[PDB]
Amino acid sequence: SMQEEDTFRELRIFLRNVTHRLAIDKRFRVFTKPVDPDEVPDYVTVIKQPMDLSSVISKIDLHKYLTVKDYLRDIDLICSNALEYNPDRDPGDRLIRHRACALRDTAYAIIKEELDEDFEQLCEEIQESR
Ligand SMILES: CC(=O)c1csc(NC(=O)[C@@H](C)[NH3+])n1
Ligand SMILES: [Cl-]
Repeated sequence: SMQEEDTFRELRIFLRNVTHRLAIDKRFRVFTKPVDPDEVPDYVTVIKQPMDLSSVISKIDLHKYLTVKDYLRDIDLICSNALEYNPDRDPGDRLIRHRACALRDTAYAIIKEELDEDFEQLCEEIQESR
């Protein structure tokens, strides 16, 4: 229905706003673009499902997210990929892991404060009906 399309449009506006706030945070720069194979050739082979904030924006605009739960799965993937790719004790790896956890924690905190639970429930019920 048109009311349901309005609901998903509001969801997309909300998700673009959250994503923009993450993307402008200097700590999260490493997560804003796909990994360049010229700089890191072994990435594309170790990480089977890459994800980054630019790809998240593209997915919002392609209407790939019908709930915040599905968006958070991709935030979780950005973080889990970073932990997997940077598992060593060396400070470069530890810095990226700390930033990855901060990205995840920040996204969840914004959503806890700003997502209305009944709005998310409505999205989930529309999604389940299709
Ligand atoms: C997106 C991501 O997790 C990423 C990009 S480079 C990197 N790791 C390093 O640069 C190590 C070698 N210090 N991780
Ligand atoms: Cl840096």
